[PDB]
Amino acid sequence: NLTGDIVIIGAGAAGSLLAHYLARFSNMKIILLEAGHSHFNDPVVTDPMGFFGKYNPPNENISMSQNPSYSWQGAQEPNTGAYGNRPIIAHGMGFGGSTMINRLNLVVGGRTVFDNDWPVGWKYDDVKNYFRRVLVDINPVRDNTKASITSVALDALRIIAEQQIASGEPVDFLLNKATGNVPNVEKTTPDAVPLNLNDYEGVNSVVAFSSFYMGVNQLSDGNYIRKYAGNTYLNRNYVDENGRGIGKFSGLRVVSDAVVDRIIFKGNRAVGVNYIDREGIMHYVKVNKEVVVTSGAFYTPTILQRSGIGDFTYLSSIGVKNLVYNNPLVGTGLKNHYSPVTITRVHGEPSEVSRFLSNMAANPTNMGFKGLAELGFHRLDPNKPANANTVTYRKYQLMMTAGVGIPAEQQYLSGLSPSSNNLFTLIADDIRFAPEGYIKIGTPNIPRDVPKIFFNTFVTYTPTSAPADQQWPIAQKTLAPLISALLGYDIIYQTLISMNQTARDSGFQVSLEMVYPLNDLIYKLHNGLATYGANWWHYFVPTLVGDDTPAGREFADTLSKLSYYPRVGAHLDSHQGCSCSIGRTVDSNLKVIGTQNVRVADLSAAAFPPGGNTWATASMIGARAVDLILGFPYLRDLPVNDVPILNVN
Amino acid sequence: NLTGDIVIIGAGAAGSLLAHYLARFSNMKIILLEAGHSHFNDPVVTDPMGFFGKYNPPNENISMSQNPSYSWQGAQEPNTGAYGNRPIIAHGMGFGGSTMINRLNLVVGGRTVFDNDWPVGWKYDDVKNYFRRVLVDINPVRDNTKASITSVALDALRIIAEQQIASGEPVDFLLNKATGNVPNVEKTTPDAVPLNLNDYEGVNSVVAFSSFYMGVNQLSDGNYIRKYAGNTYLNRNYVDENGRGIGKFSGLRVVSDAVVDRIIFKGNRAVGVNYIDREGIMHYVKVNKEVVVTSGAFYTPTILQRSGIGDFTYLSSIGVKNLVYNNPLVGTGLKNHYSPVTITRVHGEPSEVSRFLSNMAANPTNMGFKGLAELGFHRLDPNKPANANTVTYRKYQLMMTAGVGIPAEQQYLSGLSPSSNNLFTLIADDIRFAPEGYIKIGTPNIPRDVPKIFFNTFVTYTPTSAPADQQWPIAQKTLAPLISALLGYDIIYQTLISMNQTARDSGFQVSLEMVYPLNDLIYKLHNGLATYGANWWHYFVPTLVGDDTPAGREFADTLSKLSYYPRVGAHLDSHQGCSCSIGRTVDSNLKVIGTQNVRVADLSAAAFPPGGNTWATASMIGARAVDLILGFPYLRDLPVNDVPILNVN
Ligand SMILES: Cc1cc2nc3c(=O)[nH]c(=O)nc-3n(C[C@H](O)[C@H](O)[C@H](O)COP(=O)(O)OP(=O)(O)OC[C@H]3O[C@@H](n4cnc5c(N)ncnc54)[C@H](O)[C@@H]3O)c2cc1C
Ligand SMILES: Cc1cc2nc3c(=O)[nH]c(=O)nc-3n(C[C@H](O)[C@H](O)[C@H](O)COP(=O)(O)OP(=O)(O)OC[C@H]3O[C@@H](n4cnc5c(N)ncnc54)[C@H](O)[C@@H]3O)c2cc1C
Repeated sequence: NLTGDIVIIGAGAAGSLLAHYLARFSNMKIILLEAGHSHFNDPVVTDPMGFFGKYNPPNENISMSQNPSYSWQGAQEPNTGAYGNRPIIAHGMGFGGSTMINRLNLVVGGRTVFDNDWPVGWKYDDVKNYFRRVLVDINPVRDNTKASITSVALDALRIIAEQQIASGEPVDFLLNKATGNVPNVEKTTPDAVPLNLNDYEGVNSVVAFSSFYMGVNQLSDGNYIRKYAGNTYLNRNYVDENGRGIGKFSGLRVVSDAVVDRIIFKGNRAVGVNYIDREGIMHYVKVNKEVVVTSGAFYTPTILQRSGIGDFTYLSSIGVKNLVYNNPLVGTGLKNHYSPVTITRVHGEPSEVSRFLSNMAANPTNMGFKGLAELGFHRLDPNKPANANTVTYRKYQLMMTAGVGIPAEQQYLSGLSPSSNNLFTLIADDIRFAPEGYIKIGTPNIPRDVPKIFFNTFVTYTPTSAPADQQWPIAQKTLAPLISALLGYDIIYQTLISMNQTARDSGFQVSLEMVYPLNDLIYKLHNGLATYGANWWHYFVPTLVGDDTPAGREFADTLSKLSYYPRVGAHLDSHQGCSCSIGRTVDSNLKVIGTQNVRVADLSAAAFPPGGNTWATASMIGARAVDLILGFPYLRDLPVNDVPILNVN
Repeated sequence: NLTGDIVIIGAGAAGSLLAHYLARFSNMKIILLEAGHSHFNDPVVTDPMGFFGKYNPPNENISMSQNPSYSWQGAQEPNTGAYGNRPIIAHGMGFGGSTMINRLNLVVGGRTVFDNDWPVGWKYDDVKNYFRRVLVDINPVRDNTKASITSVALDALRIIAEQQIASGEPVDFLLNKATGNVPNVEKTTPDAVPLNLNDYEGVNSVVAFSSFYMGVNQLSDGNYIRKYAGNTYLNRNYVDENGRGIGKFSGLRVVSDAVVDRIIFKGNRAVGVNYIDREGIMHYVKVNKEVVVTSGAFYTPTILQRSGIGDFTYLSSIGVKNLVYNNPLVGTGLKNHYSPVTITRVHGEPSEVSRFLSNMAANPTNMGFKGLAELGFHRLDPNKPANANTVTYRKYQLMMTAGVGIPAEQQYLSGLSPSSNNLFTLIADDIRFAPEGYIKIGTPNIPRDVPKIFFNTFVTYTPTSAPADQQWPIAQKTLAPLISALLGYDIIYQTLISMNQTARDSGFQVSLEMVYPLNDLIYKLHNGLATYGANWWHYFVPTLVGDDTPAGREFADTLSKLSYYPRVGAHLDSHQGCSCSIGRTVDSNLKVIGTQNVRVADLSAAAFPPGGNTWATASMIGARAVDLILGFPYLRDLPVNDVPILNVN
């Protein structure tokens, strides 16, 4: 009954941008289908502080990610490395996709990752313009206030950096070789210029700064608003209430509350897509040129497999009727970030600790983030790439906030309840997280919130009856995440050690000591690390070492005991991706291998996790897909000053 | 073009029975729709020992409940009682429903529950016939191997019952009134008679027995077979591979791999239903006489709300197009069971402890359930109904099993590894669980695996500035499950203290005590119970009854500390139901209020959870529905010697 030319699945962080820009530069028809609906008039989502649970009913106070009305519930299979727990990860619904419910933080990832870990045609010098376009389209803002603790932390970081430069090691977490001998630490003078970590050139990869960039804008009244993909590209100024373009965009139509399940085929060419609406009737729309799937990391492999592309044996076993192309790589090698936490309690008298722990209240500009730096590889990490000693890589993202963020079980077990106001927290996020998994469809009837998702993070090692030299590489490969977590803990401990003297000489009379990981254990870890050198990680398996002295046995016991904290005392960030990576499921032209006219243009199609948060990356992939579909580098050569017009209502 | 007279939705524990006895006793064609498909030949479901995970790939070692191809994933919203945890409860898929993945334990429930907590027409003397029919049709078997510890436990229970009956207290857990002054404990003599707890007359309410009843059958080879509703009522004898009736059953037709979405109407009369098949197509089938929904506890209210019956405000807010009946009760009051776990350590010479703990290996006839008893209310329970001194109520279901059943986190924390061979578990089940919740849908597009499910278990009390005289009833109402759990812990403690003497007298020179609940803490709990009597539970709020007495401080501290284990060390049993009970949504005819020919025939329609495992109740309700639909008590007049024949292949 209907017809069309281009249909896009998922008005997310890339789908909305792609639809808007296809409508901008073309006369053909573009259709956008989205599972959810617009939420332009909700204080929970429109207000940035609504993410924190401000407009929630007293009997249903749950976050936006935990509402089935807002996001898909992606429960996973038990994690054998995490005591069998089943964390749930969510993808948002409606216009704007998952950007509706995020923390609104914006980063780029750096220049090294896009040059040494991506295929040709996707180096930094080809996507810097797209990064700039997206960043100036969102137009973030920085923090308003300036806490005293941030200056002390930056000074301590500068002291650590100068000590490391004086030592002269081949590679350290606080060394940047693109700037020379001078450390990349912002100065404490009131007139110090900000160290922008999303600079166009890419000089900063290991930089100590003081504020992130959030997609928040201030209105004329004086209250802040949340800016995301939906309220940037899909406002009433472009698409009306009916769901059709107005004036210049007359060729664009968007249907909301539409979920697709299957793609009609002709052997290699998609002939139509069917969707399910609120009343439950499936309609048929013709496809003339191409289709793009932008349903996210978890639901692009699912629609691909249910369409008839994937491992033939599995699809035939589960009863998939139509089979088109055979590929055992679909939905494989899923990557995600992971961030442990730590708590530090200050001592002294109430006046000084009150005047020192102030001005970190959450406001819509900092989102509770103070931020310290984005460090590199630790010197004693066994697993570094070849270019580690020559080119710096982003390994850790350091964050600090106020209060305590921990699940209540560990709060009760440790006894550090949030009643006390004399303690803060730090998060050493890991952007080089090693373990990967895969996604498989369960039943070929309807889209479902839970496919088969396997993700084993902190897996231990069992020795075999083999020579030790043949086992050590396998232990090195397997035991990477534990080493990374321990190195992050040691980094934070060194930061605290420097911060003690920095705060003592900065005019404050306080003493800072680690509390949550039982700082005596951290001290034992530091002593063992210093005494044992680079072979410290050999004591993960005491039997292979064979040492029986009390020092070695207690070091082994402490190392085993410290492995308990990252498994439960941490959080799993929702930065999943790389399920249809380039070179395995798709080529560098964003085309699936063996298909003719389908594309994937979301974070799933990425070939590697960026060195940080993953929003601008998805937006860039969408824009580059626009250029590849058109063939002309329109978005690369567009003037910077031309941006879409905001329209609140 | 496909049509039928009566359409049944959901081939669960009751739909299969209803369809079978509809085809047997009538000529009208019956159509059954099920989401899954037959698993007759799968060794994982057919072999009773396959429930424990014997036929799974080494790289996908997950149980049948956690596998999306076998069961739906019922992730619930976080509960403030369990530190915001989100346990997942699974409903089975395919022929037989959840009976495919259960432990097959069969318990009737008792007499008093069906007579005091159920309406007229659903009393015990009206459902005994159907309970007997179900038990005869399944034909369970008893245990094979006899354990020496079972006799010791039975003698200890007999001694405790003798003490309780000599004390002459008005009510206690080990007192029964259908027997008199003689304890209802099975004899320990070698020629003892089995003490059946599912007797026809229902005189058995508090019984100390030695073996449960499991739905397994021995074959000629010598191996057992899981006997559930699927192979019993829908085997190859009556329905072939193509799902058409054989002989008299020619009217019946069963379509596998069918997911129903909504029920169309004409103002007060349903006309047809639609389902999404394997090829993702919509099929419309005409309805002539009746439609019955038995989709389960979690998915009956969801389908009812998505159909057009339920709260108008919430459905209209979500976006449901059609509204029929304004019932604010659809999906209200969800009841489910609970089960804390304890661990006991046996001290002594290694040969003694090896000889004592023999013959507790799991078999396809006992499933590790040695079985102890079903107990009543504790004498110190603040909450007891009116008929406490008139009739006996069963509150607990005590069971014993070898090994340690606890999530691995607490195993690591306490150091009670399963590798040790001197520990066993005592489980104090709770069949009278107080708290309840509700079910709400999230998006009116497709039947989703995860709806909005709220269930808060262990909620604390908030003191208010007022005299405690008008505050105590509210605190008593709110603090019921904690009291029940602590009373069960005390029951297990005194059962163990009698176990010690009985084992010493029985020629076993072994000392034994509990470890996991921190035996000193439970000893302090028992001392405080004895000291304070009925005022023991007033110390959950130390502010309201503060005394500054060192004994008072110790009691308050040990009561606060003991509340952690029920929160962490327990498993939510999947006995959920009663969310669409009789008197709220349906009448005595099990007909939906405000409709004409809509009926519910599952466990969700139960007015109260039975005192035990809930497999038989669903089939009982299905048989009642058959009798109500037909109009003649055929199943009440069917001779016992008529049983359907099972077909292994
Ligand atoms: C709690 C949370 C916090 C985050 N914080 C940050 C942060 O601070 N910084 C950062 O950079 N990133 C952050 N992210 C990540 C960011 O929100 C997303 O990763 C980003 O939107 C990536 O783009 P996407 O296309 O994957 O988005 P998606 O939302 O995954 O886009 C796909 C969308 O398409 C729709 N869709 C899916 N399947 C179907 C279907 N079958 N039919 C129809 N429509 C469908 C849905 O609306 C879905 O959301 C956060 C994410 C979460 C969940
Ligand atoms: C792990 C586990 C252990 C258990 N152990 C015991 C035990 O020892 N003793 C005991 O008495 N009970 C036990 N139970 C409970 C017992 O298995 C069930 O509660 C009982 O069979 C209830 O049956 P039901 O048909 O009402 O529910 P279900 O079995 O959940 O019935 C639902 C049926 O309808 C189908 N269906 C659902 N939604 C749709 C839809 N939209 N369209 C079409 N079809 C649909 C499903 O595929 C399924 O066949 C256990 C349950 C679990 C999960």
